[PDB]
Parts: sequence; C-alpha cells; structure tokens
Amino acid sequence: GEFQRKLYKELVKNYNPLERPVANDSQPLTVYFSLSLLQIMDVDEKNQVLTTNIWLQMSWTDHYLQWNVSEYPGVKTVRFPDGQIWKPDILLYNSADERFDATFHTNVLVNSSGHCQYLPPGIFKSSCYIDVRWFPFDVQHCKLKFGSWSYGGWSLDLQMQEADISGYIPNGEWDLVGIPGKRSERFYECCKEPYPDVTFTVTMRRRTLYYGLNLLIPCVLISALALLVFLLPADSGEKISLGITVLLSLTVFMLLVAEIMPATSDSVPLIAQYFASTMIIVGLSVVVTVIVLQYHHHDPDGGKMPKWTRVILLNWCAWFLRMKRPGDPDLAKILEEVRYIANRFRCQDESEAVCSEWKFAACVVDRLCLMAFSVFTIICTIGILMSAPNFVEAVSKDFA
Amino acid sequence: GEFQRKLYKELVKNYNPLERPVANDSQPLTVYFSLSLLQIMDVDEKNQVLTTNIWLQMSWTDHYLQWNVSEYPGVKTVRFPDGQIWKPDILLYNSADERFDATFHTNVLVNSSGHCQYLPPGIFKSSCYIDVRWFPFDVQHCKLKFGSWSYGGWSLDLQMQEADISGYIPNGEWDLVGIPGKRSERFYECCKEPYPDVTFTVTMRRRTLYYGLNLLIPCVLISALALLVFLLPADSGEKISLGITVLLSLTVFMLLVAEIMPATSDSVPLIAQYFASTMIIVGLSVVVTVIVLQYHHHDPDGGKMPKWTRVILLNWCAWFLRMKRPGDPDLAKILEEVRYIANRFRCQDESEAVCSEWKFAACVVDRLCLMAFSVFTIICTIGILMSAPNFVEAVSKDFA
Amino acid sequence: GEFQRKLYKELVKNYNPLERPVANDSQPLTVYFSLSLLQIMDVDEKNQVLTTNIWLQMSWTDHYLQWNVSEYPGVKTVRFPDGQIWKPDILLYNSADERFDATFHTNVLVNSSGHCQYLPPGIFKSSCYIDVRWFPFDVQHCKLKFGSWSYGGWSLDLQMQEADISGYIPNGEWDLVGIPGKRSERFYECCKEPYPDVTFTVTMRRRTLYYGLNLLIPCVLISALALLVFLLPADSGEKISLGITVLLSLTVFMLLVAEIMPATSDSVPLIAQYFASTMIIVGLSVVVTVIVLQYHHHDPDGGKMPKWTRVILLNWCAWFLRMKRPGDPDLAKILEEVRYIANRFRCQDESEAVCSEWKFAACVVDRLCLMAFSVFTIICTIGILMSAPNFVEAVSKDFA
Amino acid sequence: GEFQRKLYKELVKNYNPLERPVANDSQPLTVYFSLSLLQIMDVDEKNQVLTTNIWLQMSWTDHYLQWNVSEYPGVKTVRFPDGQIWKPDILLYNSADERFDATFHTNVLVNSSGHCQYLPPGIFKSSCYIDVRWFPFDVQHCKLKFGSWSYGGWSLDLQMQEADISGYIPNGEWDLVGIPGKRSERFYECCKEPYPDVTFTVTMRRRTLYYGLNLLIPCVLISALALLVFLLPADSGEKISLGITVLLSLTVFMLLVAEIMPATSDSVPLIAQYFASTMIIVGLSVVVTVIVLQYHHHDPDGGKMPKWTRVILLNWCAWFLRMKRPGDPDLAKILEEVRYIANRFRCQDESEAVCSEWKFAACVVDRLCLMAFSVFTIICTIGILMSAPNFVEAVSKDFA
Amino acid sequence: GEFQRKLYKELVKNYNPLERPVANDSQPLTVYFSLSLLQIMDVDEKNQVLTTNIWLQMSWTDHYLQWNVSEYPGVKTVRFPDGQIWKPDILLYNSADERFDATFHTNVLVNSSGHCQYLPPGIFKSSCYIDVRWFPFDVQHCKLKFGSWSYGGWSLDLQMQEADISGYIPNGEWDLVGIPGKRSERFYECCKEPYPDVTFTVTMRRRTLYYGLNLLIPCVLISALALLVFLLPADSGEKISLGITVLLSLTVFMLLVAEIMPATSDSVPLIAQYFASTMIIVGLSVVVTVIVLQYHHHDPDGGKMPKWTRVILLNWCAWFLRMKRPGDPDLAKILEEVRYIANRFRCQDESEAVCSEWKFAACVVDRLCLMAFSVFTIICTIGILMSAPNFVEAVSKDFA
Ligand SMILES: *[C@@H]1O[C@H](CO)[C@@H](O[C@@H]2O[C@H](CO)[C@@H](O)[C@H](O)[C@H]2NC(C)=O)[C@H](O)[C@H]1NC(C)=O
Ligand SMILES: *[C@@H]1O[C@H](CO)[C@@H](O)[C@H](O)[C@H]1NC(C)=O
Repeated sequence: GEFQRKLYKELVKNYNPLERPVANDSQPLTVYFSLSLLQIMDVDEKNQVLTTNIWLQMSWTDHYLQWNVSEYPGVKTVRFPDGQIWKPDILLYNSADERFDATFHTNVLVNSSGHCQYLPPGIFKSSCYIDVRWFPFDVQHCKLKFGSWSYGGWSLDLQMQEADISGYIPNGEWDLVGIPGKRSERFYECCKEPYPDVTFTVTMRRRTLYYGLNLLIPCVLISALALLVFLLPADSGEKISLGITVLLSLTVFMLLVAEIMPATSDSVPLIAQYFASTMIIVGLSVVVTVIVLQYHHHDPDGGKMPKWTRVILLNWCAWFLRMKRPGDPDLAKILEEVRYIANRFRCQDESEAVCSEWKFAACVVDRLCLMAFSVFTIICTIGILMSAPNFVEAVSKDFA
Repeated sequence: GEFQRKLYKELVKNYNPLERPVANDSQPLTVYFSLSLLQIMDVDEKNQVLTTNIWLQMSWTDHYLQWNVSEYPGVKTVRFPDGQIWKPDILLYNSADERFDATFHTNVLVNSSGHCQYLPPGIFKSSCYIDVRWFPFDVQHCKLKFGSWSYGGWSLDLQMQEADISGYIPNGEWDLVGIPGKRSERFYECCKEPYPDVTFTVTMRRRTLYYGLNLLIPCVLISALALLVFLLPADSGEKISLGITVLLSLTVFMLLVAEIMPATSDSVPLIAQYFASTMIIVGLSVVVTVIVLQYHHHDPDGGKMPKWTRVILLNWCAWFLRMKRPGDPDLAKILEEVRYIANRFRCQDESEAVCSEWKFAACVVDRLCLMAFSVFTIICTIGILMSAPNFVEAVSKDFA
Repeated sequence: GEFQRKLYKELVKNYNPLERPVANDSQPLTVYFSLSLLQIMDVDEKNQVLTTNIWLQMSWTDHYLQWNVSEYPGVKTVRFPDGQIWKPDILLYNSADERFDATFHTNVLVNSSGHCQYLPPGIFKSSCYIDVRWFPFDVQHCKLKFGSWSYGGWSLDLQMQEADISGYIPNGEWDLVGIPGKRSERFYECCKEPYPDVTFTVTMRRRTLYYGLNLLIPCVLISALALLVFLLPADSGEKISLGITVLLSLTVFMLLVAEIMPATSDSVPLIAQYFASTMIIVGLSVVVTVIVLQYHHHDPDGGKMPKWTRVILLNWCAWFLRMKRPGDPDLAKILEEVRYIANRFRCQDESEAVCSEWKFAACVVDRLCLMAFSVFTIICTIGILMSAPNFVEAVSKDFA
Repeated sequence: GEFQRKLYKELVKNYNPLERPVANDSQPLTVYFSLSLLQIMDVDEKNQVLTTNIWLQMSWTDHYLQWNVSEYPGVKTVRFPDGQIWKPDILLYNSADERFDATFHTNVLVNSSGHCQYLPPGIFKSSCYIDVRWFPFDVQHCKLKFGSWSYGGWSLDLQMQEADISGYIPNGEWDLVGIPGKRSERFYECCKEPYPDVTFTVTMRRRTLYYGLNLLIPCVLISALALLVFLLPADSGEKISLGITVLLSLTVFMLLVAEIMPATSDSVPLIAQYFASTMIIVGLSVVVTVIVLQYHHHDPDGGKMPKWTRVILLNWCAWFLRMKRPGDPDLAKILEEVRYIANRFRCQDESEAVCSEWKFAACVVDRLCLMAFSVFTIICTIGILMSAPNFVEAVSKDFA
Repeated sequence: GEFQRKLYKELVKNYNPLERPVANDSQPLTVYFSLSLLQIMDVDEKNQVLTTNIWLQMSWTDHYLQWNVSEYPGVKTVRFPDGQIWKPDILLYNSADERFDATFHTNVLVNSSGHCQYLPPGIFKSSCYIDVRWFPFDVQHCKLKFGSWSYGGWSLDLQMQEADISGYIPNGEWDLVGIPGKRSERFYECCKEPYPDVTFTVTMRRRTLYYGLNLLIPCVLISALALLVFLLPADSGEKISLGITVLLSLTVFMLLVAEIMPATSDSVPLIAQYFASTMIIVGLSVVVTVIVLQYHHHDPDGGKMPKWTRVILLNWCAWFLRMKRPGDPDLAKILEEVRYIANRFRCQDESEAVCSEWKFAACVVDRLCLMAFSVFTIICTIGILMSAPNFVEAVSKDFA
C-alpha cells in the first residue's frame, strides 16, 4: 500500500542504528526482560552443560519511531529486520556455546507510538555446576545470567518480568520445580553507576524410576543370590565357582554402570558407596567360603581339634543354632589274618568318625556366617539408600 | 534479452522489501501453506528429535509485480533472490535445531500477474514427545507447527493445502500411516485478531521384524535353555555351573540391550517388564537347584525324614508324577571277627538305603519344579507380549 | 594491465546478474552438465547416506560477455566471482545435508566469445536406499539427481556429458563398477513444457575379504569346536561346562557383530540367518549332551531298559557304528557269614554290570548324535553361504 | 538524542578503518593485553586439546575519536560495531579450532578522550602437549600464546596485565594452581624490530579421588582375592577355575580401563606399569597352582621322591613353616586265601602312605608360595604407587 | 596519521580487485608458494583423513601498489583485508572438508614497492590412502596437492620454496621423517600452456611402544598360559575348563582389538595374521586335550591297545621322552567262598593294571603334544613379527 510505503520511507530518514533512542541523553532507557521456558532438552552431567529451549522477551519505548494513525490509515504496526534499528545487546554471560550469541535474530514489531517487542528464539547451552552427591536422588539449581554487554545503568536499566511456563513441555527424565528470578544491582569501584541484571535459576528434580528399576533392583538381586553359597552343601564342588561367577557378574555390572556418572572428585556418589559395599560383601563371602572349604576337607590324620575351638563351635553354636550333631597252627594263622583285617577296619571307622566331626564343624560355621552376612547386607543396603535426603518424596512421586 | 533486462529494471524501481504487497492496507494477505514429505531420516528416541526431509510450499498474490506480456514479448516469469522481495516469515515453532531457520533460501518464481511460488527445501529437526510404553510395538504422533512469527490474522491469514506424499521414500524402520493437518485459529486476550496456523501431525508405525528376530527370540531361547537344569542328574556336578552360566548370558544380553531404550521414567517399557520376568524366573530356578542339591547330598546320619514331608512327597508326588521308587577257642575268635565284619557291612547297607531314599526325594521334587517353572515361563512370556495393543496387526504386517 | 582493467570496466556496465543471458527471450539456453567422481568416502549403512567427492561441470554460452581480442591485446580470459554474473541454479534434489548447497562456489572462467566454465568442488551427502539382504555380498545402486530448481525446459534445457573417472581414487572397502547416466524429460499437467534433468547412478560392489576373515571363519571355527562335546568321555565332568562356554563365546560374538548391520525390517540378512542357524545348532547340541548325561548316570536300581529301546540302540546302532559292547556249630556260623559276604559281592557285581550296559547305551547314542550334528552344520553352513548370488565372483575377486 | 546523533555523524566523517590511529606515523601504538579465566571445560588427553572459557581484554588510545563533553552534554561514551573502527588483530597462535578466530566480536566502548575497551568472549581450543607419565598424579603446563598477526613492534607494542581469576568457576576434575604470564620480545634477522607478545601458561593439578576409588582399590582387591588359591585345599577341584576366573576378571578390567589413557609412546604410564605387574603376578600364581596340583595328584607307583627334594622340602620347610607331617588240606587252602587278601591290603596301605607323603609335600610348598606371592604383591603395589612425585600431596588434598 | 590516511586514500583509487596486477598483460605473474608444518593432529586410519596444522606462505609482486617513502614519511607497510585487493586462489586439490577452503583469511602485508605477503593459517583435512599391511610397523606417505583453481601457467606460474619445520611440535604417536616437495608441470591437450603446481608429501613413521606393550605382550602371555593344560594332571577335572577359559579370554581380547584397524580388504594385516595363528593354536590345543582325556578315561573292558599303537607310543616315545612306566563239608563251603572272593580280587587287580597302562599312554602323549605345540607357537610368533620390514629399526627406536 502507498500509505505504508510512504510511512516506511519517512521513518528511516536520518536514522542511525548506532544511537540510543532517548529524548534526553542524560537519562537511561528502560528495557523489560523476561523468559518463556519451552523445553529442557539435555542435562549433561559429565561436561556440566544444560541445554534448553528459550524464547527471550524484550520491550522498550522508542522516541523516533512514532507516527499519527490518521495520517496513515490502515497501518498500525511496522516490522524491521536485523541491522536497521537499534536493539539491546543482551547476552547470556555464562554461555558454553561456540557461537556466544545462540539467538535467531527475528524481526522487531513496533507500536504506533514507539513501543517495541523482540522475541528471538534459540537453543541455549549454559554452564552450571552439577552435584551428584545424592545421585540419582539429586536436585540441581542451574543458573542463567542475562545482562547488557556494554551499556550502563545510567543508560540502560533492565527490569525483570516473571517467567512464563505456560508452553512448557514436560520432560520424561527431569521434573521441573520452578524457575524464579530477581533483579540485582552491582556497583563498581570508580563510579556510582549501578549495573542491573536479571538472573533466572532453574530448579529441577530427577525422576528416579528408570535407575531404581535398572540398577538398584538387579544389583541387589545379584547380591542376594550371592548368599546362596552358604546353603549349598560342601560335598558338591560348585561353591567357589558360584561365588566367583557372582563376582564376575558384579564386575560386568560395574562395567555397565561406569559410563553414567561423571569423573568428579569432590564427593563420593551414593551409587559408588553402595556398589563398593556390595562388592566388599561378595569378596568377604568368597573368603568365608574358602575358609569353610578348607575346614571341610581337613585331613583326618592332621592336628586334632583344639579344645577351645571345639567347645566354642560344636557346643555353643549348636546350642544357638539348634542343630544336632550326627551321633591247628593253620587255625592260629587264619585267626591272626582275620584279626589284622578287623583291626584295619576298626582304624578306618574311627578315622571316618574323626573326619565326620570336622565336617559337622564346617556345616555349623556355614550357617553362622550366612546369618551374619545376611544381616550385614540388609542393614547396609537399607542405610545407604535411606541416608539420602528427599528419598521418601522421590519414592512417593516416582512410584505412586 | 533487452526485453527482460528492461522488465527487471522497471520492476525493482521504488520497491521496498519491507512492505506487505497489498492494494488496501486494512485488508489481510492470503498465503497458502502446504508440505511435501520426502524422507523420514532419523527418529531419535533418547533425545526426542524427529529428523525429516521437507519441501515447504508457499504461494501468495503480489500487487506491485505485474506487467503486460505484450509489452515484453517472450518473457513470462521472473526470479528474485533472497533479500530483494518480501516473503512471509513462516517458521517452525517447535524446532530443535541450533539454526532455527533450517530452510535453504532459494529463488522466488513470479507470475506475469503477481502470483508467487516459493519452495525452500531443508532438513528439519523438530521436538516431539516419544512414548515407549509398548516398545517395540509403539505408534507415535509427532507434530510440526508452522505459523508466521510476527504477522497477524488481519494482515496475513494462512490457508492449509493437503500434504503431498507422492515423492515419499519408504523407510526400512518406520511405516508411514499418514500425515493429516488442519487450520486452527487462536484468539488473543486484548484484541479480536485471529492468529491462524497450520499444524501437520505425522503418524508412523514401527516395524518390528528386527527386534522380534534379535531380542525376543534369542532371549526366550536362553530362558528355555535355563530349564534344562531340572533334567540334569544331580550326580554330575554341573547344575549350579549351568544355572549361573545362563544367568551370566542373561546379564550380557541385558548389557547389550541397555543402550536402546531411552532413560524415561513415566512408564515401564514392555521389554523391561519381560526382561525382569525372565531374570526373576532364572534366579528362582537357581534357588530351586540349590535346594535340590542340598536335598541330594543330605547326610545319612542326620535327622530322618519327617513323616509329613515323607507322605507329602514320596507318596503323593509319585502318585501324580507316575514314577516308581527303586525297591576250638580260635574258632570262636574267628567267629567273632567274621561276625563283626558282617555287622559292619549290614550297617553300611542300611545307611546306603537311607541315603538312597533322600536321593529319590530330590529326584522327585526336581520334576515337580520343572513342570511349575515351565508353566510359569510360558504363561508369562505369552501374557506379557499379548498385552500390548496392535500386536496381532504388527505380526500380521511384519511377518506375513 | 590497463587493457584488462578497461575490459573489466566495460564488461560489467549495465549488467544485471538476475537476467538470463540469451539473445532471444523466447528461446531456451543450452547448459551442459557432467560429473567428475573423485572419491567414495563413506557408505553409511545405518542412516542410508552416501558421501562422495565430486567436481561438478557446467558450461553455457553467454551473449553479453564478448569482446574483440584485437581491441584488448594480451587478455584472452576473464574471471568473475560469486554474485556478479548469472549462473545456473543446479541443485542435487535428493540431498541429505543440513546445507542443501554443499558446493564451494569458485570463480567462473569466460571465453573471449562468451563461453563459460564452472567447476565447483564439494563433498556431497546424498540419500540412497541400501539393501543388506545379501550382506556382505551386496551390490548397491545409489542415485544422484541433478536439475535446475526453478528454470524450465523452454528456458534452460540440460544436456548430459559422460562422467569422468580418470582421477578416481580406489577405495579399500568398495569396488566401483561404473557410473552411468542418462538425460530424462518430465512433462507437466498444465503445460507442454519439458523439464530436463541428468541422473547419475553409482554401481559399487562390496569387498568381502575383511568380513570373510573376521566373521565367517572365526564363527564357523567356534561352531566346529562346539562339536567336541560328543568326543569327550562322560566320566569327566566338563561336558556341560564346555557346551555352555561355547554358547557364551557365541553370545559374545553376537554382541560384537550386533553393531554392524542396520536396524532394517524389510528382509532378514544372510548373516542373521547364518548366526541363527549356528546358535540353534549349539543349543540343540547342549540339549543332546544333557540327555546323554542323564542316560549315563542312570540309577542301576531304577526301571530296566525297555526291550524296544534296547533292540533299537544296542543292536542296530552297534551294527551301523561298528562298535563292540564290553563283554562245629561255629563252623556253621562262619559258613553263613562268608555266604552272606559272597552273596553281597555277587549282587554288587550284577548291579555293576547293569549300570555298565546303560553306560554303553549312552556311549553309543553319543557318536550317532555327533554324526547327525556334523552333517547338519556342514550342510547348513554350505547352503546358507552358497545361496547368495555373485558369491563365486566375490570369492574369485577378493581371494584370488 | 540530537546531541549523540550529531556526535555520531561528526565522528565517522573521513574515517578509514584501515588506518592505525596514531598522531605520529613513525611511533608505535601501545596496546594493553590481559585475560579473565572463567572455566576449564575439557582437558582432552587423547587429542591434546584444552578447552577454556576466556574473556580477552584489550585497551588502547585513539587519536581521532575525541570530543568535548561541553559541546555534547549528556553523552560520555559511544559504541561502535565490527568493521567500523580499527581494532588490533590479536590472535591465538597455537589454536586447534576450525575457525581460527573463536572470539565473538562485540562492540567497542570509547572514552570521551579516545581510550578504547574491547572484551570479546569466546571458547578457545588450544593445543598443548599433555604428559601422562605419572597419570593419574600428573601436573600439566598448557600454554596460550597471543600476539598481533601482522603488526610490528615499531607500530604496535603489546603490554601485559596480570590475569584475572576473580570469576573463576572451580572444576570438579582439575585443581587450578595459577595462571602466570610474561611479556617477551623476539628480534628478527634482517631488522632490529622487536616483536612483542604475551604468553599465558596454565598450571593445573589433577584430582585423584575418582581414579583412586574406581581403579586402584578394586584392582588391588581382585589381586588380593587371587591369592586365596593358596589357602584352598587341593582335594576340591576349584583351584584352576578360581585362578582363571580372577584372570578373566582382570582382563575385563583391562578392557574397561583401556579407553582412558591416550595412545602415546614416549613413556610408559604408571597405571600401565601397575597393571602389568598385577597381571604378571596373577599368571605366576596360576603357574604355581598348576605345579602344586601336579604334585598332589602324583602317581604312587611313579618315581620316588629324590633325596635332595625330600630333605629340602619336608624337613627344612616344615622347620620354617612350623607344620607337622601326619604320622586239613582245606584249612591250608583257606590259609593261603586269607594270606593273599591280607598281603593285598598291606600293599594298598603302604601305597596309600606313599601317596600321603606327596600330598603333604604339595601342602607344604603351597604355604611357602603363598608367603612369597603375598610379599611380592604388597611390595610391588607399594613401590609403584609411591614412586610418583607429589603422591603424598595428592593424597593429602584429595583424601583429607 | 594524515600521511597514511592520504596514502590509503590514494592507493585504492580506480583499483579493481578482479584484475591481475601485472605491467604487461601477455606475461605471467610469479607467485612463490611454501609451507610451515606445525602439528600433526590426527591420522584417521578408518576414514583415511590426515588432519594437520599448516601456515600457508604466498608472495608476489604487485604493480599498482607502489609509492615513494619520501612523499609519505614514517609509513613503510600497509595492510589490506579480504575482498579489497587481488590474491591468488590457491586451493588444496585433495581436500576432505565440508568447507573446501579451510584457511582463515587474514590481512595482506605490502611492501613500499609492491611485494606482498600472505600467511593464512588453518587446519587442513586432506584425503590420503593409508596402508596397514605392516600395522603397527607401517610408514605412510600422505600427499598435499596445491595449485591455482582457474589461473594458467601463462598467467600465474607457481614456484616452490622449501618447507619449514622449525616450529614443528613433536607428536607422541607419529614420528615425522620429512616433508619434501617438488614443482611439476602438466601440459594440456589443446594448448601448450603449462599448469604448474607444488605437491608436498609427508613421510611419518608410527611409534610402536603403545601397541607393543598393550597388544603383543599380553596376547602372547595368554597364548603361553594356554600351554599349561599339558602340564596339568588328568586326574583333576580342570583341563577343558582351563582351555575353554583361555579361549574365552582370547575372544574378549579379539573384541577389544576389533575396533582399531580399518575395514580394508586389500591386504591382511599382520596383527590379523598373528591373532589368527594364536586362536588356531589354542583351538588345536583344546582338541588335543579332549583326545588325551578320552584316552585317560578309556574303559578297561573295551578294546585292548592295538600292537602298532602300543609299540609306537609306550616304547618309542618313552625312549625319546626318557620317562619310565610304573612297574568238614562246611570247611569245603568256606573254602569255595574264600576262593570266589580271592578270584574276584584278582580280576579287579588285573583290570586296574589294564586301566593303568592306558593312563600311562595318555600321560606320555601329553608331553609330546606339549613339546610340539610349544615349538609351533614360538616359531609362529617369531616369524610373523620378524617378517615385517623395518622391525629392527622400530624396536631400536621405540625401545632403546
Ligand atoms: C570458446 O570455448 C570453447 C571450448 O571451451 C571453444 O570452442 C571449441 O573450439 C574448437 C576448435 O574450433 C572446436 O573443436 C570445439 O568443437 C569447440 N567446442 C565448443 C563447445 O564449442 C572455443 O575455441 C572458445 N572460443 C575462443 C575465441 O577461444
Ligand atoms: C535532561 O536531564 C537533565 C537533568 O536530569 C535536565 O537538566 C535537562 O534539562 C534534561 N534535558 C532535556 C532536553 O530534557
């Protein structure tokens, strides 16, 4: 239309995009800043980078871009592209992107009275410290710092508007708690100039269903299965094989899990503590199984049971465990032969009884060690998990 | 040619690319929007990104770019590059690309009467929520939202044309069902201005042959092989070794499969349910094998069989399982010697029979547990799979 | 030089880069298209993308860029950069790159009579469907489609020149067969305008030495080693352990191989068929070994051999397998004692013979199952491989 | 404001951005250079690239960009974008980025008297040689070299300002020691022109908690568990199985650890030395276990114990190890029969004693080898770790 | 300064950046080309791409950019940015980068007499065929081809200057041998125009310490450990378990090593040959162990030793191996009873001797196979390694 063509011709006359559009040069220009969170794409634990989808919101009043609607009927708003009008240089201070300005520069919508709007979308990759002390029950507070790169408070004073979460898309791995923010003023040393900024901090809570189903349950199941060695009779030769195979499975699960948590060194993760406890328990179980095996295959002709060990185990433990311990010249010549055979059989029988007593001693230490290790593992696996804060809330939310 | 040179010189005179080309400034400009789906490249389950090959289609009528063919014989169409004529700022709202405008800006083809065409190709990376509750039998509905970034309904009203799938290239992993779309109007709070848009939703069905051949069949084969422990005689010492080796193979297959599904926590995947069932069954089988082994190697001098257990197993189970349970002074001196030897042999024989009865008890509990576990595994592996909807359609399409 | 400076000043006067340089506006402009294949970089099986190194070749006659050599002695050719002269907008239709125009825009070399040459190099990432039905013996036909994005046949008619392979660099993984191409005309619905294009299809054959050395040979070696269980005496307790360990090795090799082939679901790959056959054979071998073991440790006091089974195995199989089956009052008191001892020994001997006959039955079923499984595995591993076409040519080329 | 508009109009008149702004052409221009370290993002060991977050600081005095504040009240500073004023071409010499200039060009802030400030942020990817001789106890010195690309000392002399670490964000994997720097002058061959530069070297110390918890502790635990073979009685058949299973676990841990350290060949890493020692110890333990087993199952009818071996082991080792070694015609016919039986039993008994002596010899070599291997492993695992410098400081910092 | 401002104003008057700056249009322009190698970043074996850090060096004499120093005191050199003066279009012909021009365009330094210098840095990704026939002892010759894209020899004749390696940074994985180069002329078919170019070929030698420490030593150690099966007594039941466990470890090491070498099919790598030899040796050892086991557990009631086998083994091998092979009516009734018992014992004793002879035969074949396999493995592992050329030089450089 000729009206809007004339308006466009008149507006850009003697216009400098390098000039702050204010009526009085000694007064600042008010700029309103806000956010519109859309999607939390990736929370990188290893490299400490949070990737989000954000719609920036800026608004300010211009002095030169005004006109009378009556003179130009039918046209109410005009649009200007990049590099033709002045716009604030608001930048994310703590960015972690190769292109520091990750905003797709769109048009600028203008009032009939100078008010401007600017909503550049973009995917931001900030840098926030991530704590995994209570992983996978952690709650993080990542920050987004925004401010003018070169303008001062006496020239450009930012104002904060409450963040928008209306169009937020829920994420299946992180539960958003809230995104508060507040305006802050930072004075300098030389000069009384304030330097306003708007900082938005994101609070999100990890959803624990996936890890609780794929790591805690299977690992505790293998740990429980490792206790069966104490219920296996020593006559079969599968005790050490079974124990070492559970150890191998635990090592494989360690290999599977090693790639998730980062390489931090500020605090030992809860998953690391629990896995160390489990592997130590399994190793101790293997040691006990070896001791029991060396008790069972004890040589009957070796040293006899010491009185202290006998009275300690076979009496006291049996009392506590409620188990019962099992239990003519030719005529002379043949007489000596049968006597020798009978005495040989008698010696064999007494040696067999001597071996049986050691077998019973091994069988009675086995159940004691079973009870001890069962109590140890249940207590450890309860305490380690219940130590972490907000565990009850996490299991109330992600399981019910 | 001099004719087209003159036409080009005349057309761009007093032309502003920042002006909406309409005859009346108070009336909107009609713009037709459409799509031409070409290829579904990648469906990223973990990061929830769908990558497609798309040819956008836009068309509108211009008012200033008209001429008489008689005045310029031989020339019917003209082409303009980027930044020389006004074009709509149609953008994908829900994009997930670093460059928000992933369209390769091509030329604009012009009528002899102002009609314009614009087909910018590009590879789009949208963000759509992906459900894996019925994985790998899922059907997803990803959306593509298109609309003007700054223009209003009173100025630019979009119109929807049916999508084109003529040049669609079939994908070996996803089966396209259809790509419908409809125009929608969104009114604002202040003002009665409609804000039209065109949303295209893609419906695709996963092809299940690959997963059904590489995951379900091998895993169920190992699960079936794990049942052989109940057919292995207890005299050989390979029962625990075999069971724990099947457990190790299952753990390795878990490690192989862990990397496919995402880390969501909204619903337990069907593959997760089935794998948990299989591993629980294998663990219970190992427990039963340990119990059977401790029954087989029971000490003959220990506690006798309780009457309740004897009558429950050896009579009732044998009835049900249809198996039969197996079954001169020197003269005095030598007489006592041979009597002692004979009595020793008699005691050994009765102890052997006592042990044989326990061996039979173990052999008869073994088959009962075999039957129970076989029924359990077949019922579980049938119910878990048949629970998912459209399973019959999936196996009718991807297997016949 | 002043001559070339004057020529450059004169040439660009009143020149519009948006005008088709033709003498008559109603006639088309002939443009010759060709290719110069240089290197096949990557053939992506999973995402179906072929990456090549290409030198495009374009040539056309210009009408405004002509001069007399006598007027400008010493200068024969001139060069123009991007955006200063008109060049055809030839684009790869089926591209799979974020930047749809993957050509590095170089200069344009000009005749003294208007003829132009343009050779923009670039690395192209097209999208071609890849078949892995006969993997790793496949032969693929990937296509490259080239044509003007907006110009018509009445204005710009493409002409095809034979492709150049003089500077082709041989690839160690793919053997190039040839790169033919032909010109095609596509008429529209409204109008009799042809729309010419040039399509180049690449035919390449996979080199099979690497896969044939790293997958087929080792896997068949483990499959052959799995047959040794039938030559192992049952007295040793390593049969089940050996079989399950070969199964574990096969599972590990499956894990190694799983990452190569794509996730397609249109056809079962030959490698998948062969691996399924091998794993099924190994599982059946384990089942047979369990059956043999349960035959060997059969209780001598259990049910006797059925007559049918005895005559079927011990007679017929031995006939076929050519193996031979192995084979004073005190005086009265001592008389009864020695009689009892002798009768006990006699019963023990007959029970031992009864057990020996079952041991022989197991030993004779073992060799029969060995022969059956050996024939099965050799026949399967020959037929599966020889089923694929061009197998003889592949082994003649990549092995001799 | 009209004042700042007039000032902007006056400043850029007859201004050439290609001219060095100095009053006297024969004198150099002083430029101050500094740094503001913000974050150490990634220390790439394999490809030797250090990625940091840096805010460059430059300052210099301009001669043409001056004005009187009284003539232009209310305006004190002006800002200029890229390409409108002259700025130094300071570049990182030893960069490892595809875009050699990884700085986001921001505005330039100007005094009222010509002084300029320029703080372009960016993420830098330098290339510094990384030493892993003492990994994971290493301390690296990566360098950042900055200097003008084309200007000389007689025209542009750099000056160094101390680095800023006020806004440094601590990293969980690297502990920053300090970032010193100094100015250096490099004369040329032809000409007495100095060429100043500023080099900043970063000193950082690796935090060892993660590796010390996930690699050293578990590996030494498996190494200790491998010693249990010497406490396992030889009667059970799990010695070789246990040893080879610990070997398999060690191989799996090698596979897990192989991907961390780079592929350098200048020095053997400490972790490589320690792992080689551990695997050699385990292999030697397996060899000793095989020797002990072949001693235990020695045939009683074979060669007798040599006198030298007997006196060396059974006497001296028992002295040192303090273990005790265990310990009528018919009448004639029956007489000969019982005599034959008794002599058979006597020969069996003496053969059993002969075998028992070899069993004791194996049992006594077992404990000697246990002691030797325990001393070897503890000494090796102490010396290898304590060899590295700053080990005490590392364990004092990262563990207390 | 006003002098340099005036000089800049005068220089760019009537200057065309599209004109070759020569005094005579019919004469060529001499351009000197050189290189400054800085760092070899990555040598990609799989995709055949060599990434380097390069400083290009170009120099030529300009005719229009000259001035008198007396007229402009104090200014000796001027700098021009991209796109304001003519510069040669030297491009790397065999590039493998998406951006074909990987040079960061810097300024151009100018004499007071027209001489120009241009040093654009950049990271280049060329494409050179990589041979791995002798991996990891290979020496590669990658090439870098440079030449003008459109200018001819009659207009632009390149001249080669020797490469610079003063600032070369040593690489821990590749040892640079040298970077020679030579100028070459390529005539065309139509015309006698030479087309000069400068080609630089890089010769580098791989450092073998890392591979020689992590692959050859551990693999040969496992291969040596696999030979212990022949020193293990057959009475213990760990022979097959040990052999199959070494096989499993070898398979795991194959999985670890599979990802290093590329997927070429032109030649079998030395590492592939050696690994195939090792796995074949281990498989043959397992086969021999099975044969020995089936000899040891031979049934005493089966077929007797054939005379040929007896004389071949028990005599000849024992000769060669120097081992010795081990070694009143009631009165009648009791007489018959004791006679029967004695005859039973005699038959048992002779059967035991018959079994002992087979046990000795197995024990004597075991050591023969041990010697054979030891000789085989040492000879193979020496010959395969020593076959490769420059092996002695590699072990002299990377080990001493
Ligand atoms: C314009 O360029 C073309 C080739 O690049 C030249 O035309 C060729 O000339 C030769 C000799 O007459 C013929 O054999 C060819 O058939 C021609 N090819 C084509 C495509 O026409 C021509 O020489 C150049 N013109 C000038 C003045 O140099
Ligand atoms: C600008 O502000 C100052 C004080 O705030 C005042 O003295 C001056 O008059 C103002 N100038 C204009 C044009 O309003």
